[PDB]
Amino acid sequence: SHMRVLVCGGAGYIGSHFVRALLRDTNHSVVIVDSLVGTHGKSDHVETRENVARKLQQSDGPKPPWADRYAALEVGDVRNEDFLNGVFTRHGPIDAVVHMCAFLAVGESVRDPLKYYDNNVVGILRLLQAMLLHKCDKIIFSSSAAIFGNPTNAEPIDINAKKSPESPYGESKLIAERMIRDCAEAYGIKGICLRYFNACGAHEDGDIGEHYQGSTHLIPIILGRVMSDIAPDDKRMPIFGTDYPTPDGTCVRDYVHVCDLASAHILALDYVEKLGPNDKSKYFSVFNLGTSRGYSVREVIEVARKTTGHPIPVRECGRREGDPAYLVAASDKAREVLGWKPKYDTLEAIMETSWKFQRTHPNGYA
Amino acid sequence: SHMRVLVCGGAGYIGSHFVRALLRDTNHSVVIVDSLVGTHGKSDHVETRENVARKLQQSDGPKPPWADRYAALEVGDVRNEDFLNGVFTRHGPIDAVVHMCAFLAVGESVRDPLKYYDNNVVGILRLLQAMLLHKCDKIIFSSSAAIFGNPTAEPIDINAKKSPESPYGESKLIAERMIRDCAEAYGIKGICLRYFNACGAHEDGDIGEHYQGSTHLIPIILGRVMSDIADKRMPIFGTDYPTPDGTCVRDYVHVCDLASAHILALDYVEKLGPNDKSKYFSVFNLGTSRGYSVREVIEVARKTTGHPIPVRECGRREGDPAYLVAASDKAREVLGWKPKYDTLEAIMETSWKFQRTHPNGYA
Ligand SMILES: NC(=O)c1ccc[n+]([C@@H]2O[C@H](COP(=O)([O-])OP(=O)(O)OC[C@H]3O[C@@H](n4cnc5c(N)ncnc54)[C@H](O)[C@@H]3O)[C@@H](O)[C@H]2O)c1
Ligand SMILES: NC(=O)c1ccc[n+]([C@@H]2O[C@H](COP(=O)([O-])OP(=O)(O)OC[C@H]3O[C@@H](n4cnc5c(N)ncnc54)[C@H](O)[C@@H]3O)[C@@H](O)[C@H]2O)c1
Ligand SMILES: O=c1ccn([C@@H]2O[C@H](COP(=O)(O)OP(=O)(O)O[C@H]3O[C@H](CO)[C@H](F)[C@H](O)[C@H]3O)[C@@H](O)[C@H]2O)c(=O)[nH]1
Ligand SMILES: O=c1ccn([C@@H]2O[C@H](COP(=O)(O)OP(=O)(O)O[C@H]3O[C@H](CO)[C@H](F)[C@H](O)[C@H]3O)[C@@H](O)[C@H]2O)c(=O)[nH]1
Repeated sequence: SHMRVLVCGGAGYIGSHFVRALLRDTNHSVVIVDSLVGTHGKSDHVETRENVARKLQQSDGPKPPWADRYAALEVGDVRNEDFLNGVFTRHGPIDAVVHMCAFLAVGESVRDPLKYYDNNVVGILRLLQAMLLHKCDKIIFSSSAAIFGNPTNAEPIDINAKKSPESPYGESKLIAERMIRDCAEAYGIKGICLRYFNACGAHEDGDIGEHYQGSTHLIPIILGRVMSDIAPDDKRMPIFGTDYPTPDGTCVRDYVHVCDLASAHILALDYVEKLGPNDKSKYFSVFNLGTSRGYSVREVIEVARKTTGHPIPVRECGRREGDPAYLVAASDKAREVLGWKPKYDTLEAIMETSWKFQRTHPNGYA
Repeated sequence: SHMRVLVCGGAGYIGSHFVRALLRDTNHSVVIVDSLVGTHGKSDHVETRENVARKLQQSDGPKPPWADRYAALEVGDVRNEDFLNGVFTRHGPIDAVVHMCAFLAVGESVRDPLKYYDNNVVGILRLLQAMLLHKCDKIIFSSSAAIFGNPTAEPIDINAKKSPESPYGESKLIAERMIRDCAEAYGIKGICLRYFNACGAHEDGDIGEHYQGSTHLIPIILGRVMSDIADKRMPIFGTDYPTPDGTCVRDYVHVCDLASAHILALDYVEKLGPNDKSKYFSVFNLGTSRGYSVREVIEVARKTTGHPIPVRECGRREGDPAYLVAASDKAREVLGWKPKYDTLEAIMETSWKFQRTHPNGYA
């Protein structure tokens, strides 16, 4: 069932995986608006025409069904109203927006909040304005468990739990959920906010993922440590905080796989597509995306150890500014309403796909 | 005590009152940035160098100790990067920013949020960014009782749980987190002033909110009297709220009492420096602590005018919480705030005095 989807931030880690899924498992037409700021200014991994042609070229087994499926690449910043309006016009009419652009370094957001309030909030505000201008009524926004922060009993957080963000990154997601929500009653915009918890894993083909260099996330940062235990003879793995209210001092988290997250967006796209003016108390919804099983920083590292076969010595430090103690998803609503079935349940299987990618990319897409 | 103040939205209703107060009760220098988007694009009423000399000229009798004082006026949007930097360059260094500019129709905000999100939120961000670039480190922000929304009875505490009933309430709220965050990150000192329902005119009767195109009760009410002298029926929005009389209860605070709270807030931020901490971000609720329903206001209007103010009852205006009255202990105990006005009757008198002698606003 055809739609023309514009994907902001579509050249990033999570973005690349969603795009892949669109190309492979939908008949949807894809436009990526990305600025490349989160991709060191490069677009080699992006499945453009044009790039997919150069992949079908060098090498061949049996030509797969998805082979001619490619995305357009508009490069520039969504905060640029002039450029963005051009994108909607040239590639329209756009049916739905999947909004995945942001800055996402929780630690950085505390030290430089203006940088986060600007990009994250102003970005979304421009999207909604463009949508309005171009008669576009559907949006999937990449939200985050960072909206919940700490309780005022640590167990799976449902869609409606209290929102006390502990970081300006969390704030900026919540602000955007509010703007989107408010556009529902006012303009009939149909929005689904998806609260990913901790994005992890990589595509089974092992060719796109989150390289450890410049990364701020746990699993990339471990594997990165493993990549230098390997390289020709301080080294150890930093733990941020061991004095949290958890069964082992380490922050606990819910590690969901980028492909399961990808499939949630397709269900979400499908669910907003079938909404009628009849409803319309369903025009805005939210969903928490996670496995529901939690792991602590210490537990994570252990799984890396068994997955890579490497020593990985640790090294404890002080807490990072803006980290809750616990963030584990209750995903009932996603499973009921969207019929979301996450294929990856254990971290071991996810860890496998993250390793497979990293271990084959010593220098990244470079 | 000589400090240089940028007042954004200073050409407005509350701005003009705060500025006069700055000019007459302090030695602060004064610069006004305002796009004139709320003053119908004119500045005749602004106390610039030209205009303060004309008051002097038409005036008879001995000059007051403030007859020469005046503010600089800069015309443009705070959202325009170039223009703002221009203003900070020329008039710099700026010691404090007073941020009073916004869109403010609670009703319109529900119907058209992005208009409010753009202006209210993008506005405060630009300022915060421009404050950062030009090394200004003190801000006084115009907040609102609209951040509280309905409870989950009693005058409202600064730390009462905030659940906004409207996009306008939301935008004031998010600016407060933005400003709080900025204290921690960059050591900006910020005071958030939650005004309640702003009311009254100044005692001289030359300035205040004209009724034509106003979205506010008291101006709309006195509007009806003017319409009749100078349905015509005065509409009541909702009669089914859970309040004693069925109509919304609000807390009407005199613009001059609001003004003097700012001057108190300026003394409070300047009296901080390196050698401090957690006094860097603070919030104050500003009201009289007396609640008046819509019906009661109309009664006070009815008494002040001699006019019958014939009425008709409609449904709710969306985004209106039932009850919004201030608890102002903290504002008194920490700034030393003493609102000179208390009952709505005396406040209503200043309102009407202005309004009855201004058949066509400023034109
Ligand atoms: N990574 C996670 O664990 C995770 C979890 C929850 C939420 N999220 C959210 O999901 C989204 C994407 O996550 P990611 O991990 O892929 O990060 P990412 O940096 O890999 O991808 C985001 C993309 O957005 C782009 N971008 C940033 N600002 C832009 C701008 N203003 N205009 C155009 N493009 C811009 C970047 O270039 C990047 O390609 C973000 O919105 C993030 O907040 C991520
Ligand atoms: N009026 C009230 O009942 C009251 C109560 C609570 C809070 N507030 C807040 O206090 C402030 C004062 O409101 P007011 O009653 O004087 O209304 P007002 O419209 O008269 O004042 C706002 C002024 O700012 C200007 N302005 C708006 N956007 C601007 C922009 N982006 N750039 C430059 N100038 C801009 C307008 O031209 C206007 O002069 C507002 O921030 C309002 O939200 C007012
Ligand atoms: O060297 C390191 C690096 C990280 N950590 C810790 O590993 C855990 C996970 O950290 P990440 O940065 O990978 O992810 P977060 O838990 O900070 O994730 C938050 O940021 C993400 C976006 O970047 C998502 F939004 C997510 O929903 C939100 O919870 C935390 O204890 C963090 O402090 C360490 O102990 N040592
Ligand atoms: O024609 C009217 C106009 C107003 N009202 C009622 O009068 C009360 C006050 O209305 P206003 O819009 O004049 O004032 P608000 O209470 O909506 O003020 C709100 O918005 C103000 C700024 O516009 C301030 F921010 C204030 O903090 C916040 O309570 C509300 O119940 C409103 O529904 C009527 O019945 N008929």
